[PDB]
Amino acid sequence: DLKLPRQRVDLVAPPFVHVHEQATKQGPKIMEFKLVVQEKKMVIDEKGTTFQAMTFNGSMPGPLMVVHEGDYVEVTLVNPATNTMPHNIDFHSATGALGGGALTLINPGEQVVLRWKATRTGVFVYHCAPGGPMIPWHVVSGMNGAVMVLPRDGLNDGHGHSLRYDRIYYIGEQDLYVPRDEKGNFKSYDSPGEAYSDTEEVMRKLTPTHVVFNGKAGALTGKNALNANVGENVLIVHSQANRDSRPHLIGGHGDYVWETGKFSNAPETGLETWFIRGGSAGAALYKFLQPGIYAYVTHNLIEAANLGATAHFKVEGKWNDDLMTQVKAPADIPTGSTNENLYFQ
Amino acid sequence: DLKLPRQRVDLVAPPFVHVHEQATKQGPKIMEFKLVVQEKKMVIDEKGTTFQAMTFNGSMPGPLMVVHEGDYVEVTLVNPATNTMPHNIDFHSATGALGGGALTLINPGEQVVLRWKATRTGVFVYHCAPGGPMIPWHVVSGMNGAVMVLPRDGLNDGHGHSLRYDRIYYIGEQDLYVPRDEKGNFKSYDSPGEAYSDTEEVMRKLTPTHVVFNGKAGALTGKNALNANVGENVLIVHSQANRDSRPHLIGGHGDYVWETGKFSNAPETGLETWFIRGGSAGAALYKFLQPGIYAYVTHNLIEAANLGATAHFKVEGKWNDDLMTQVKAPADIPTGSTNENLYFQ
Amino acid sequence: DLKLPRQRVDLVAPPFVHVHEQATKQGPKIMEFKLVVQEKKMVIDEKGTTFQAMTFNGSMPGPLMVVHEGDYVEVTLVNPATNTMPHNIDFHSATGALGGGALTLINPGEQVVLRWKATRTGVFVYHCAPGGPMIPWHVVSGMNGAVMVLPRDGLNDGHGHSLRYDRIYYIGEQDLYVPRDEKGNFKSYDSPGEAYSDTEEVMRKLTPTHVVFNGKAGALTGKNALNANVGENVLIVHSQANRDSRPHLIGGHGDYVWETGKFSNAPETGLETWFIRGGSAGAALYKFLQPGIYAYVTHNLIEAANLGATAHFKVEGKWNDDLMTQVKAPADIPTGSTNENLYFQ
Ligand SMILES: OC[C@@H]1O[C@@](CO)(O[C@H]2O[C@H](CO)[C@@H](O)[C@H](O)[C@H]2O)[C@@H](O)C1O
Ligand SMILES: OC[C@@H]1O[C@@](CO)(O[C@H]2O[C@H](CO)[C@@H](O)[C@H](O)[C@H]2O)[C@@H](O)C1O
Ligand SMILES: OC[C@@H]1O[C@@](CO)(O[C@H]2O[C@H](CO)[C@@H](O)[C@H](O)[C@H]2O)[C@@H](O)C1O
Ligand SMILES: OC[C@H]1O[C@@](CO)(O[C@H]2O[C@H](CO)[C@@H](O)[C@H](O)[C@H]2O)[C@@H](O)[C@@H]1O
Ligand SMILES: OC[C@H]1O[C@@](CO)(O[C@H]2O[C@H](CO)[C@@H](O)[C@H](O)[C@H]2O)[C@@H](O)[C@@H]1O
Ligand SMILES: OC[C@H]1O[C@@](CO)(O[C@H]2O[C@H](CO)[C@@H](O)[C@H](O)[C@H]2O)[C@@H](O)[C@@H]1O
Ligand SMILES: OC[C@H]1O[C@H](O[C@]2(CO)O[C@H](CO)[C@H](O)[C@@H]2O)[C@@H](O)[C@@H](O)[C@@H]1O
Ligand SMILES: OC[C@H]1O[C@H](O[C@]2(CO)O[C@H](CO)[C@H](O)[C@@H]2O)[C@@H](O)[C@@H](O)[C@@H]1O
Ligand SMILES: OC[C@H]1O[C@H](O[C@]2(CO)O[C@H](CO)[C@H](O)[C@@H]2O)[C@@H](O)[C@@H](O)[C@@H]1O
Ligand SMILES: [Cu+2]
Ligand SMILES: [Cu+2]
Ligand SMILES: [Cu+2]
Ligand SMILES: [Cu+2]
Ligand SMILES: [Cu+2]
Ligand SMILES: [Cu+2]
Repeated sequence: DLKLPRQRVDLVAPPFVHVHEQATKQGPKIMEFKLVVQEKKMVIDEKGTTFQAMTFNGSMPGPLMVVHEGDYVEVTLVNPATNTMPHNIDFHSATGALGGGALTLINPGEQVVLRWKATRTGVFVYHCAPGGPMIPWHVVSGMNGAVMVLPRDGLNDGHGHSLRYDRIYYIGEQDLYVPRDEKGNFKSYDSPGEAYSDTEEVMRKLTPTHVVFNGKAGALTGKNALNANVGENVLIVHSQANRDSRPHLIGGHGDYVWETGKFSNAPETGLETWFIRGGSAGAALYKFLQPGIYAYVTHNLIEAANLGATAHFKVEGKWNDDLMTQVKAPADIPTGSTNENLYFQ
Repeated sequence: DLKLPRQRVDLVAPPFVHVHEQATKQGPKIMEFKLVVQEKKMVIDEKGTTFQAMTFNGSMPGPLMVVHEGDYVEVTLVNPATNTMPHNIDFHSATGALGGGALTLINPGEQVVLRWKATRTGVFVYHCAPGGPMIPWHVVSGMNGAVMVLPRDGLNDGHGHSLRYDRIYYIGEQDLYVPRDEKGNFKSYDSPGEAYSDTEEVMRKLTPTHVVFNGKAGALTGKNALNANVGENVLIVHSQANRDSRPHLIGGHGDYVWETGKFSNAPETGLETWFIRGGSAGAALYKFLQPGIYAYVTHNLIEAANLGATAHFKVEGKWNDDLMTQVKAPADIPTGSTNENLYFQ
Repeated sequence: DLKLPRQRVDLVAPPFVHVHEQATKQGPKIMEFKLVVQEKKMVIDEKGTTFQAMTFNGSMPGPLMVVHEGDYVEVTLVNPATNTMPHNIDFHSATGALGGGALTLINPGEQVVLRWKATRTGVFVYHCAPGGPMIPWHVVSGMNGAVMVLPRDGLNDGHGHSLRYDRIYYIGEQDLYVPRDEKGNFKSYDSPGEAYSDTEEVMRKLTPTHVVFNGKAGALTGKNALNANVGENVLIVHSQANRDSRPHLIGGHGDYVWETGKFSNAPETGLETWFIRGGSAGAALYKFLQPGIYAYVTHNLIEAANLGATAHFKVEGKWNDDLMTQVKAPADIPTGSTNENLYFQ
């Protein structure tokens, strides 16, 4: 009889995060979460390609859950009767029973309640894992998200100093494997089950057709760019449940980065690009110092520009010409430099 | 005239490890090992696909060798007359002569004796490297293993505390490149030499057809699952001589992980998934806290489930419901939750 | 009005590095550099395959720039009128305006001057990034290099001890995506623009046709091998602007390695193989202890041996038989060992 107070949590869709505290004086709680599996067709690129997705709570990625070390996490996983196949959930944050997967298999029309103790700090992947070849297929169909287990005293730099974020975003990256017809056009299917055989053939060759943030090419650009302001310290949680990624903030840095994502380790400082090993989450803090657009990418630039994996930040504030300035705008090349410039051919 | 006592070592087949000490009061020794190259056809998957393998001591991976810092490692490498081509050995643990490869080239019917000083602690790859295109081909045909050079005082956590394992397993991961015919069926060959040209064509495209532990899909499952017990601290050495991997213990963690595999560095704590850069070995300690089956995978789940790269641990002991419990078994979704659940579509 | 002394820098072609100091007593300077874009056909492999390359200063990689923390870096970027398209430059070392790219777009016949403050220590990638799909294309056509921002007191080991190199080399690794005809032969084009569509198709499948150091297979072998001597501490800077790499010095180690490349972090010690995440630079120090040839590779050995990614060091000095020796040259296998050797089949 676990005799701890209960605390409900209201999840929100990525890239935003439910309300939470960093440092807390609360004691351990039973933190109550609900995830509802949704099988649904989704648009994944700017040309309108559709996909038979499988998700937690209707999004790719599933929502970020936030708890503190020593909390107990009680998850009600629901599999609506309109879905077509069994699902479960594996928390990489949890200990035992294949992360929970061996205790959460549910058919359409069922729900189950799992409790796991948050004994390990960091950001962690969660994902569906029904068994055998269905494990990769459910994951790369969209059934993955992340959970953050904060120390009770919040984050620190590993050298005795507290670190605090003013804003948090969760960037879930998804590798997708979309069959093509003989002409090269992406194929559409009327159900996930119908897509499976052709999709497995693409999966086998290990080369995604799309690599996207928040479920679709362009999802976090334009009207949906991520907002920030000069002076704000922003935590960027990045997950990839199946395949490596190399995040980079174009025009910025990672001031403090937990590449492997685990807060019992000191973060690395001043990174250009970091590395999220497939099957994990990591996190980076950065304090914005300049206004403007920033692109946030995986720095395989082919994947970023051509397969979907670019987000934007729109940062308001005043430009700092000490950090960077255009000394001279574009102008003619002086003819007096001709010889000198021939040495650099 | 190196005047140190000699100590023979009797190698055993992976994933087990020859008898050794962690901390030792022995002084430096000439540690004597023998490796015998074996070219042999091997079954690599559950459908019975065969492969012309090339191995050290008849296994994929070659056996784990264990010594201590400051030992000298005297290796007799033997190339039986029934083999068909030259072989050698490169120790990433060693200094000079291309790791030993430039001193160990032997034809069928020859043996050679190499000695190297174990000046660097950690787990390290060893592999054949005859020269030019034969280097990748011999490696991805199976000619790679690992050596562990322990500190004399055993492992520590980088923060002044000793770490000791109760059990050790060596997981060698192998990327394989098996030609297919026009219909997609894997092709068989009567000798390694006959397989070479078609195999190089597959290698060139950098996408393995199989990714296996201990030489074959399913090798470390079923009857050959890895045994452990709740309370035991288990060291899991993982190597990959040619290609990256991202190990994960499903239902567990890496309590202490040397991702780059080198014991002069403190391990990272509490990892979900780690990263073995191709051409290296790493190691993870984990103390089992729950009984049951665990899967140990590379967390490209396509490779794990569909190309062969899953092992199992079978852990005996008592379940701990404080760490994880099924609060409610699968049940109907209440109709009273309909509206609420519509917000998660 | 930034009132600091100016210091010109004379760049040199990789793998060599312009003259510089490690520790310095100079105060902050405006360090003046010029890069001139060159579009040019280049030979990329030993069979004479040509490529429509795009470069900074005529080389792949672009030259290494070296400054100290707190310097201001004033770069004149020149786009000669004989080139065919716009170019710019993004410094991962810089803060704001997409690393400089949003302030440096120039047409053929133009030059621009950008200044950025070197507030972050480490080795960093710089690369062209005109916008959209041109970003990966310009990068994988050769438009990338690196900049090193040294602490003013030079490098240290993270444990209060200075580290100093006697020699520095910059190894830029380039993934190339060369179209083939129906027979498999590489195709030639009369301009970069003409190559683009076919090249993008290769890029999309994420598998390079070539992986090269210093712009071509064999560039840093034979007459162009890298020289060193026993006793010298050599810094090896490695960059990869678009794709992961796993450097390894065959016969050596990384004594001190900044895998993520950022000197505010302590280096790792005694690595066999390290990992350069695509979009970054890293660096390794190694003190040579044995003479001879060393190969320096990415340890995907297929890429190293078969797609171009092998360099050599030629190290002069005296062999140390204590570290490694051939105890017995190749000889017959004794018939007295037959039984014993049957246990290793
Ligand atoms: O609009 C952003 C911004 O809001 C300020 C309030 O004056 O801080 C607010 O937003 C940040 C970013 O979400 C949060 O960290 C604070 O909790 C919240 O009060 C502010 O500086 C400003 O102009
Ligand atoms: O059967 C495993 C198990 O054996 C015990 C002995 O009582 O420890 C033994 O095995 C472990 C795992 O190999 C080793 O570390 C010990 O050296 C060995 O004595 C035990 O707890 C038990 O039931
Ligand atoms: O020829 C290499 C070598 O040169 C010595 C000078 O006696 O050092 C010189 O070269 C190294 C490697 O570039 C530099 O670090 C020194 O600055 C330079 O003086 C030497 O030991 C030797 O035989
Ligand atoms: O990529 C193969 C080839 O297929 C075509 C259609 O025949 O386009 C497909 O692939 C493109 C790259 O992924 C997508 O942009 C497009 O949506 C898809 O139809 C050809 O245009 C292309 O050359
Ligand atoms: O994968 C191509 C295609 O080949 C076939 C046989 O024609 O199966 C081959 O590939 C499968 C996936 O690797 C293997 O399971 C099988 O052993 C091999 O024959 C087709 O079944 C498959 O669609
Ligand atoms: O690789 C496909 C096939 O193409 C051929 C020419 O028809 O060779 C091409 O590819 C080789 C491997 O990349 C290169 O060495 C060569 O330069 C290129 O023409 C065939 O020889 C090869 O089997
Ligand atoms: O003996 C079964 C106990 O374990 C259960 O968790 C799992 C269920 O799938 O049981 C084994 C552990 O031995 C599996 O590997 C899982 O870890 C518990 O819920 C429990 O009630 C059991 O007593
Ligand atoms: O001068 C040859 C000495 O080196 C030998 O090791 C190798 C042999 O292949 O020799 C060079 C080093 O210069 C190669 O690169 C290897 O390191 C030693 O065995 C030795 O006896 C020599 O004197
Ligand atoms: O308001 C424009 C200011 O920014 C300029 O740098 C860039 C130019 O492309 O401007 C925005 C920042 O808001 C872009 O994202 C870049 O960072 C400066 O040169 C400056 O003069 C401006 O005032
Ligand atoms: Cu599912
Ligand atoms: Cu998982
Ligand atoms: Cu061999
Ligand atoms: Cu090697
Ligand atoms: Cu350009
Ligand atoms: Cu970049």
